[PDB]
Amino acid sequence: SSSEDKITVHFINRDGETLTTKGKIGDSLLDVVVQNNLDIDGFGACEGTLACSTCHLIFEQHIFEKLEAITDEENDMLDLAYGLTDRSRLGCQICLTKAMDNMTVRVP
Ligand code: FES
Repeated sequence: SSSEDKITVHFINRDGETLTTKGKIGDSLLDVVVQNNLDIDGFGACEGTLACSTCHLIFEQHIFEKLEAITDEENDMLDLAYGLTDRSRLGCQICLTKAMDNMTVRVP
């Protein structure tokens, strides 16, 4: 008698594993991971304020193209990203969307 929302998010460890964490259209990257005890030692640190450059993640196909755009500043911080794929960018921002229902990501 109020409301309820929660999506599913998957994170492929840099080792090749796969973590499962449910977000919630409106949440905020990092928080979810941090909420999962961040099982990806290396993820963002600065909270996503652009002062760590230890973030950057890979988005699932058809997902990255859905994700919102980014500025030039963040674009720079998205450079540090390793093996910048065709769907890799700096995360720890924006909020989950219905287009993220079971969104899979990878940790390069
Ligand atoms: S969390 Fe430090 S820039 Fe993304």
